[PDB]
Amino acid sequence: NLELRPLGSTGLKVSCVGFGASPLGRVFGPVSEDEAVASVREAFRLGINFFDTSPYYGGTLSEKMLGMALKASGVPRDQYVVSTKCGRYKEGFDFSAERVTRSIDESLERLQLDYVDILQCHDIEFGSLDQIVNETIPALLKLKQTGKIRFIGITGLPLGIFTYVLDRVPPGSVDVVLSYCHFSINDNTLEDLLPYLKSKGVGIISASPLAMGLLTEGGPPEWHPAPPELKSACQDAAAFCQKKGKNISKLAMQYSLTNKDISSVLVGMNSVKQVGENVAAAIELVSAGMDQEMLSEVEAILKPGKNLTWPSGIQQ
Ligand SMILES: NC(=O)c1ccc[n+]([C@@H]2O[C@H](COP(=O)([O-])OP(=O)(O)OC[C@H]3O[C@@H](n4cnc5c(N)ncnc54)[C@H](O)[C@@H]3O)[C@@H](O)[C@H]2O)c1
Repeated sequence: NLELRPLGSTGLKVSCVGFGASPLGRVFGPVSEDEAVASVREAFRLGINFFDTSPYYGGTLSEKMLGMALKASGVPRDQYVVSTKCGRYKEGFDFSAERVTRSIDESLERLQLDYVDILQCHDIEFGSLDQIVNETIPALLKLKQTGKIRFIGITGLPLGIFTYVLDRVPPGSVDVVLSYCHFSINDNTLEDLLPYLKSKGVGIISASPLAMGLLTEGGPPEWHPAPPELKSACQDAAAFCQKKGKNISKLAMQYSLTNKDISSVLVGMNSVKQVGENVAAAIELVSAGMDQEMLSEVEAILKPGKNLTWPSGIQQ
């Protein structure tokens, strides 16, 4: 019953909830292996057909667990969409043509796949954007000829990296854009970029619907780089939801799915419960709507931290 959305000009249809395999790359051994197979089986059972990973996640382990889980699924390969990344690894950054040419082979080995649907540059704000335009993207175009990848993407936090690159590449070079932390209750600045991206036929994928933990009752992690004004606004709104006996994670996830110009919202999932929670929240949004009274009250509490971002990347 999960809704599928068109992905730009790719001709692909992805589920509005995407499976982010970032948390699959933890620990090691039978435990995390049977949890990876279990969650992906649940994802397929509930209608999820979009899986995103990166060799950075788990130090290439998340790619391994995802590939084993997708292999154990028994689902035809052309009936789900796989996305992996390149350029960012546990040893650092390398967006060179040589690195990204070797990476797709290393990733496909770990994923046990013959191809990935999308290969995306991972956090280009840590590299020279001119290298991305003139070297990395022309390299991935050649990989697209080999059939090992079918669509090209770029990812990162600051929205400006999308306009900079897409202004300077030949039309059609980039097929997909992956942004994060910019379409949630506290930050919806990705809306400004949608008309720009649709004008070029680029698919739009959002991520971090909970602002990487800011919109959870447990709270943000200790390493979270949000300004203290945003973290205070988010924790007060989570307590407000807690006092009223509701879950701010559900409201934040439902909000991120209200704009169908975003083809899919990737959310990290490592448990069957997490998959069913987000899929049911998406289904509940379509069948029962959204709690407008709760959203209006949470949005007012988050006004002090509205659209507040943080520094990301290097300097150019
Ligand atoms: N964060 C980055 O640096 C980055 C950059 C580029 C791409 N991405 C892609 O985007 C995907 C999503 O990123 P995120 O995981 O950081 O999003 P997020 O932090 O907003 O929320 C998801 C996280 O909270 C927990 N959670 C999941 N479902 C929940 C529920 N129903 N109730 C309560 N808690 C729940 C999980 O630990 C998960 O990691 C990643 O998996 C990755 O594939 C991430």
